[PDB]
Amino acid sequence: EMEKEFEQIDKSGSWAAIYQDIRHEASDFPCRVAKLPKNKNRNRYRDVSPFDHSRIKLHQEDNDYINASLIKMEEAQRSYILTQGPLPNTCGHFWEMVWEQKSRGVVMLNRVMEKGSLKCAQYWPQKEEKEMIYEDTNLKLTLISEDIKSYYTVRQLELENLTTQETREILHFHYTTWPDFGVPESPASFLNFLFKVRESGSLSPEHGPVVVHCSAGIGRSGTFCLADTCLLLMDKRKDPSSVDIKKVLLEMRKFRMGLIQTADQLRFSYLAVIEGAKFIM
Ligand SMILES: [Mg+2]
Repeated sequence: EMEKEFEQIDKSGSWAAIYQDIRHEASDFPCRVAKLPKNKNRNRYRDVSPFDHSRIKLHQEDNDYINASLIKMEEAQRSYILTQGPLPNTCGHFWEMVWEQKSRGVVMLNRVMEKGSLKCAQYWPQKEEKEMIYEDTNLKLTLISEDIKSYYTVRQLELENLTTQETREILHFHYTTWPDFGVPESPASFLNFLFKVRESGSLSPEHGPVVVHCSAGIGRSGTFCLADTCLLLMDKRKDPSSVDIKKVLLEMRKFRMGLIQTADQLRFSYLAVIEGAKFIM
């Protein structure tokens, strides 16, 4: 199965129809806090907000808002934090979240600049000797090492909480080759990226949830966790053909709006899972 559906939707050409049905059935929940006037500058897009019920709260109060959601997958025993690309004014808040939630990894699925426009602040240091200090949230960030490969980069970062003096090692997994328009033609490198993040331990229960983002934190970000979770379920269940990707997507959409932004992203999600399932045997 799944193959059968993918093949049928392809030859019938009904990806938009299938995808619009998902948007129709998707959950709606309030975003009261996001839409507060004081949080205008904390949101990259006006149509992408975290639900109040699943929003991640910062502890350093006065303002606890950040555009990020906890996607908690019960059956798969997997949690993710999906968030927007940090803004110039929210880089401190982002590393505060990473700290307070005890995350081990940050997964980044966008370039800083795409289509001639800045889609993300430069929130991590690029030279070892030029560390970053975030004074508002009181954190120091140092680049420890960098490993540039053809489809992705991995960085070891050191996050220091300056008020306690504790330090943590954070792994930055940066997927660099997602095309400016649409989706990749083969999911091979995206899957190799997924398995590389898995292999680090960054998705395991011992740590806080992985922090995942693209620009809006719903498109490519949603593709990443949808594929991961579907692939887990196929390992866990008796009869792995019971895994319905649309149902899993609707479950994730209970926790964050607009996950999977296009019908090509849906098609690609299917494609990744199918091929990813064939690798694990
Ligand atoms: Mg150097």
